[PDB]
Amino acid sequence: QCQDVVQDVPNVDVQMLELYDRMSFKDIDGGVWKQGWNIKYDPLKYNAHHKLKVFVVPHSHNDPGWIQTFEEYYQHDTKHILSNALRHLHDNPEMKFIWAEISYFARFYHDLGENKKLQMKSIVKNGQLEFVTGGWVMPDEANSHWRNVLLQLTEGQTWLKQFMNVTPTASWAIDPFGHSPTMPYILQKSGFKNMLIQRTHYSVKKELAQQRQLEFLWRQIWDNKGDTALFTHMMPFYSYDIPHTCGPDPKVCCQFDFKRMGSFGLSCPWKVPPRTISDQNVAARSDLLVDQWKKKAELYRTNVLLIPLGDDFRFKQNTEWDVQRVNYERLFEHINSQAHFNVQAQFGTLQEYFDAVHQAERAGQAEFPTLSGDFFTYADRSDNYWSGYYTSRPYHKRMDRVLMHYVRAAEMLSAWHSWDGMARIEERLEQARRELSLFQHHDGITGTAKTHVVVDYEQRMQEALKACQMVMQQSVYRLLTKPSIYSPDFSFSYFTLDDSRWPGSGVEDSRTTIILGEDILPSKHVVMHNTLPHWREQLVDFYVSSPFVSVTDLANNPVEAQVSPVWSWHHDTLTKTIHPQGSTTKYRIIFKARVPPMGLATYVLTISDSKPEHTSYASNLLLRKNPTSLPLGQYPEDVKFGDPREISLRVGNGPTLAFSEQGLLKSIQLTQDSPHVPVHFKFLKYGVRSHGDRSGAYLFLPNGPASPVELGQPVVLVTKGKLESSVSVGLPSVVHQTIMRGGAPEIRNLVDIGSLDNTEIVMRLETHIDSGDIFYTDLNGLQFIKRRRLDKLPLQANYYPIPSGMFIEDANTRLTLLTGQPLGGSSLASGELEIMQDRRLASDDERGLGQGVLDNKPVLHIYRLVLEKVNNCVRPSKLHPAGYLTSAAHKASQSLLDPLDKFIFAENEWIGAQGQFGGDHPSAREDLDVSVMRRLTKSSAKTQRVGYVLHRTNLMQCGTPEEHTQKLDVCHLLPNVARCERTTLTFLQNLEHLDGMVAPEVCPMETAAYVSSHSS
Ligand SMILES: CC(C)(C)c1ccc(C(=O)C[C@H]2CC[C@@H](O)[C@@H]3[C@H](O)[C@H](O)CN23)cc1
Ligand SMILES: *[C@@H]1O[C@H](CO)[C@@H](O)[C@H](O)[C@H]1NC(C)=O
Ligand SMILES: [Zn+2]
Repeated sequence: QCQDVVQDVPNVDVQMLELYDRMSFKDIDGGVWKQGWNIKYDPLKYNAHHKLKVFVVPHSHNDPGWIQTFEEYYQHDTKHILSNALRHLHDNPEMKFIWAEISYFARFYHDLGENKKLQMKSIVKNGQLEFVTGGWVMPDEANSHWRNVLLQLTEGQTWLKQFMNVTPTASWAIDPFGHSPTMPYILQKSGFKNMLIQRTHYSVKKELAQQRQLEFLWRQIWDNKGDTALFTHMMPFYSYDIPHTCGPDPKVCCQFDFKRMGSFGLSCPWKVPPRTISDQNVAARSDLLVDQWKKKAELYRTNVLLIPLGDDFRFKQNTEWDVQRVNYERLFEHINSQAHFNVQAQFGTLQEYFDAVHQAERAGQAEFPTLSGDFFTYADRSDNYWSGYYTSRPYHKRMDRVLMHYVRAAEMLSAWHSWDGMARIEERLEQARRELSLFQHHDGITGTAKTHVVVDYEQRMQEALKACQMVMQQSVYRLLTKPSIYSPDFSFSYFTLDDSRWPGSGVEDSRTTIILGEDILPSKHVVMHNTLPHWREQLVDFYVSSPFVSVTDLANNPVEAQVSPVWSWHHDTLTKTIHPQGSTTKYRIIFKARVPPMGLATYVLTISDSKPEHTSYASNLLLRKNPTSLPLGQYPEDVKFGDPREISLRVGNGPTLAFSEQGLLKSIQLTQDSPHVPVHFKFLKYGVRSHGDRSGAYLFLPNGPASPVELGQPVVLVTKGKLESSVSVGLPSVVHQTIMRGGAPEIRNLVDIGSLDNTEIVMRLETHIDSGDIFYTDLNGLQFIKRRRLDKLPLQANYYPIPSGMFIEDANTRLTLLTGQPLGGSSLASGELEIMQDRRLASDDERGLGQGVLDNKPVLHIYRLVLEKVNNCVRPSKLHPAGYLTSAAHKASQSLLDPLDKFIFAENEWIGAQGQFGGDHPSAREDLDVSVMRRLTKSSAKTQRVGYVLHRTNLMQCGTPEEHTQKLDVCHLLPNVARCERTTLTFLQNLEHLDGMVAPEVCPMETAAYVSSHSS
């Protein structure tokens, strides 16, 4: 049945880790093709019976924000490009154009008058204007979570199906900074047949070009059979611009960019301008151009050649459409009429190219190689590796993951019911999906936009978060109120969300205190939501106005709780120390919530005059020389003081952690009898070069290995409780916290790089683990890929995206660091892991941004740190390119990305309150997730439809007996099911009508989508 993703090493023609191991990466001057060689061809290769078919594909690369905001670019550029495309294509039936970014197209189309909408539909229907990919954006592939890549793809394609009646099956990704196999994974499961990529390391382009392996069947690294394969075309040259798309010599190709003759303010840096094509020069101009084409064709296996014709925000003015079209028409008429060239050239679309390639393949003229792996870390030239943007603007990288989860929770919570249009549910969800989707752009989440554009993305995401909160809290109120009592005001806040980790303590004072008192309000209901499809327990905390608070479930059963102080860290500009202050009127109450699969659970917080039976109080110990008092109001335990010293902590039966006198982890002891394993946290700094190329938003160009941050004698705070303990230390630029709840610790860093120009702050772990040169990092939160550190490459080349986790291991021991935000990282020596926290760069790095990164703001980064024995685990063989998490590490990642949601009832009394929702939902096996639950129909539809995306990961077998769990059939989650269909991941095409209306569970590493239809 299911493929084995662990024990069968796929046999592929090109495996990128193996290729990397072999390649020398020499950066030699190749001639006019600076990073290649002087291409030679046999003029006799093409003849009357075997012609070269050339497709010139006009395009315009439109960024949804970069140097201008989305709306600024729309007003200044994109609306004119689309208006003039409509006119020019209408009037010139053989002209063609491709379009990628549906965020822009949807904005444009909705503003068109009906006559023009109809004209637009006609040029799409007739194949002149073709959508490529059809996502809301052209996303980053490094930092983006797969769930959000799918979200934005679905947003654009759903719009295209509704308004344009088309669904692209070819993808175009010319600008993201390196490429991920997560893209073909999602695309192939969304109906695609072909994809195109561009930004891959120049040494990779050279190597693959030499072997004619630039077109390949790209399969996943674990896929033995090849069912995940997607045909992929990699472009061969340095850029997608016209100089780098006609052939290997940009001095020649630039002369065929007819916008560069002067009047448009553009020119050719190779110092030979374009000249207007005429009868007196067409033969000569054609001989130069066809020669470039035939050289390019040498790099590929068929007689069908792709020639993109475009650049950033091109095809804006009428005069530009004319100058490109008329000159190319003259070239085509000459070339096609002169038999000696043996060429047939025309304007075409991307799909037309791929269709012709596969026709050639089926005619037996070519066979294509198979490939697995990724295309990180990209370098466009010399030692300029683009690993900086794995970290740039980390506040917004963290915000991405928070909004990811809020969109999921809002769509899921509201899916259970049909809503009246007056509730504005669909409206708020569309807004939230679109703002999160926009941020997936390769200048959004990447942190590579101008300051004011970053602010625009942030404002949009803030509005999206508020939209999600509104939908979530309306849904909770409906799900947990007696039906005959429920009386909604769709504008009212029945609950407010409480989020302990966003924006975070020390970032924003955003959380509401639950105010209780004998003379105001004795008690408060709170509700937790669990978006995961299994029963889950998690500690939750709330701020309360008294320490004398106890917790009950709605059956009035006492729940054990812990109260701790509210501690805030302050950079004391008088004493020049960083030290914690405690509140004398707010306290934290902490208790274990237990919540059904995809469900809700209600608890009550009640005040009393004195210490409640079932609530304990943490001790607090402040370690510093020169302490001063720390009063805590009614908090019943006095703060203790001491000189800095090593300390050890253990919560529950979990690990025992030892810390240095500077408050940093030094060892983990898994069990009572077991060893104290060395695991040391350290903070270091990278700088910037004083000569040569400077680091900026894209590039990481360190001035050598990192240097330790000088710590001084930092203040350390130890809080010890029955349920939760922690060690926090105020370091320069980082308040570092290790939190213990009885399992793997949680690490939080409040990172404020302040005014430290030209500094990158890294967090490193040093261990004994004999990892050598191997480490593992994830791709888009979907899969873990084996990395090999290569000393033949510079330090920055060995940095990779850490979108959600990384690990090192030897025969016996593994250390895994899971993240709540994408950041850059590496393992630069055996036994180490490191991950960048923030970077502040004074200089521009010459990729068009025109500024450094000087807009840093405090960010709360979150992690889980999992030390495990793996000697008993069934792991892939030494040649397998993948790795897999254990159950504990996977659950730890879920605790970061999809925590319980917390709701505080706003009013004094909740009439008709219920204790639970979802107690009857199946508790699915731990490796299965309902990644998406989305109602697809509005309330007017007689047949309601609900869509589910189901993802099964693969966890290592390590000898923990499996306990029986329940089968999850998503098609029966809502009553009155009438049909169940397997669909593409975007929900746009029905693939299978399912027997018995039962949606089968998926195989390890597979993702499927199902839609259930309901008659009532
Ligand atoms: C002229 C010079 C300053 C030397 C320059 C060099 C390279 C680039 C890009 O690669 C820009 C690429 C690559 C980086 C990316 O941020 C941008 C935008 O998305 C836009 O679509 C083009 N993208 C730009 C300028
Ligand atoms: C939409 O596309 C399909 C496939 O070509 C076609 O059968 C259908 O009639 C089109 N719908 C409209 C309204 O043109
Ligand atoms: Zn771009």
